[PDB]
Amino acid sequence: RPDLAWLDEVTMTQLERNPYEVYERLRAEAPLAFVPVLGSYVASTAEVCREVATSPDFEAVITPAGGRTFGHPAIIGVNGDIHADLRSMVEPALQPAEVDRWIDDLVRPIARRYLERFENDGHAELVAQYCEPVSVRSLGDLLGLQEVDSDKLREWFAKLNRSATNAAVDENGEFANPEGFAEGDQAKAEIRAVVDPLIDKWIEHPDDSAISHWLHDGMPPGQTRDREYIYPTIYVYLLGAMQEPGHGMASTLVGLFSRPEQLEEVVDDPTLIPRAIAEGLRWTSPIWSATARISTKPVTIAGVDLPAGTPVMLSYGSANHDTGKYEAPSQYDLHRPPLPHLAFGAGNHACAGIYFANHVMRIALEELFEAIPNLERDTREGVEFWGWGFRGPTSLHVTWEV
Ligand code: HEM
Ligand SMILES: COc1cccc(OC)c1O
Repeated sequence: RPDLAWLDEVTMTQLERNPYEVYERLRAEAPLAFVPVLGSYVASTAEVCREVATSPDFEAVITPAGGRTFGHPAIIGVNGDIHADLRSMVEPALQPAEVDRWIDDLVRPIARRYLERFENDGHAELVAQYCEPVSVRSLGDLLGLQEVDSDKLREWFAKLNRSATNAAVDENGEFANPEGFAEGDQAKAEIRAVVDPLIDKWIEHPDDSAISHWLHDGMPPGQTRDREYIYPTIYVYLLGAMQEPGHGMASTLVGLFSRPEQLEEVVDDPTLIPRAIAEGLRWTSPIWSATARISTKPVTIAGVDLPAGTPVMLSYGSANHDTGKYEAPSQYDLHRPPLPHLAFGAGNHACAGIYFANHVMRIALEELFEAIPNLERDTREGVEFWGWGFRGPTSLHVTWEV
C-alpha cells in the first residue's frame, strides 16, 4: 500500500520498546494495516478490533510465533467443537460464584506472605518481589502446581513470552530470529518433566486442583482427556494467565504513581481499587497484541477487501488508546468516566478468567496499601515498559519511610 511505505522501516525493537507512536499513526492512517516486520494485518482502533473479534466471518487463529510456541490445540487458536470442549474444560473454576467461594482465602495469605519478606525494608522492586509472585503463586496453587516455586513459574512465563512474541519476519515472511524459539522449547521440556508425574497421579487420584479437573471433568467413567490434548492450554496458562495479573497490578501502580493525588485517594479509600485497575488495564494493556483472528470468507474491514484466510492481529493495547473514545488516553486518569475497554478482548474468544484476574489484582493491591500506606515511587529509578505482544513495566522501584 503505497502511502504506508513508511511501515517498511518499522522495526521489531521499536515496537517492543514503545509501540505507541507507530500505532498512533496507524489509528489515524490505516486502522487495518499490513505491518511488514510482523508479516500480518494489524487492527489498531477500537472499532476495528471489536469488529474483527466479534465478526461471524472471522474465527480464532494463533499468531505464527504463538503457534510455534504452543502447538495444537491451544485454546486461543482453535474453534468449533474443540474450542467448545476446551472452554467447558477451563470454565468451572473461573465461574464467578465459584471464585467468590475461595478467592479471599487463596490470594490474601499469599499476598501477606510475600509482603512479610520486605514490608519493613523501606525499599522494594515490586515487579519481582510482589506483583509477579502473587500472580503466579495464586494461579499455581489453583492449578495444582503448589510445589513449583514462584521463581520457576516466573521464569517459565518470561521464556514463553519471548518465544510466543518472537514475531519478526524477513522479506520472504520467514521468521527473522529462528533461534528465539529455543528457550520456549526448553521451558516446555522443563514443564513436561514437572507436570507429567502430576498428571500421572491425578489420572489415578483426582483432587480439587484445576488441572485434575481438566483431565476428568465431563469425561465418561474411567477416562481422562489425553495429556497431549490439554498441554497447549496448560502452556497458554503458564504464559498469560501467570503473567498478566502481575503486569496489570504493576501498570496500575505506575499509573497511580504518575498521579500522586490519585494514589492518595485510592490508599485512603480502597473501594476505588477496582476502578484504578480498570483504568490501569486500559492505560497499559497487559495483553497488548498477542491474539489474532482469521477471516473465513472474503470480507471488507476498514475499507480493505480481505480474502478468505487472512489473519488479523488484534492490538488491543492500541485500541485502548483510541482517541475516538478517550480524551488524552496516554495519561493515567482514575477519574476517567468508566467506558468499555478491550483489555480482556471480545467475542467468543474473549478472556475466560476476567473475574478471577480482577480479584487477584484487587486483593494484591488492597494488602499492599494496607501494609505500606506511605508507599512512594523511587524517582531515582526510571520505569521502563517493554513488550509489543505482552506489555508491562520491567521493574517498579519504590521507597517508604521507616
Ligand atoms: C489482568 C489479567 C488478564 C488480562 C488483561 C487478560 C486478557 C486476555 C486477552 C486480551 C485475551 C484474548 C482475548 C481475545 O483474543 O479477544 C485473553 C484470553 C484468555 N484468557 Fe485472559 N487475561 C488476564 C488474566 C487471565 C487469567 C488469570 C486467566 C486464567 C485463570 C485467563 C484465561 C484466559 C483464557 C483461557 C483465554 C483464552 C480464551 C479463548 O481463546 O477462548 N486470563 N485474556
Ligand atoms: C499468546 O499467549 C496468550 C494469549 C492470550 C492469553 C494467554 O493466556 C491467558 C496467552 O498465554
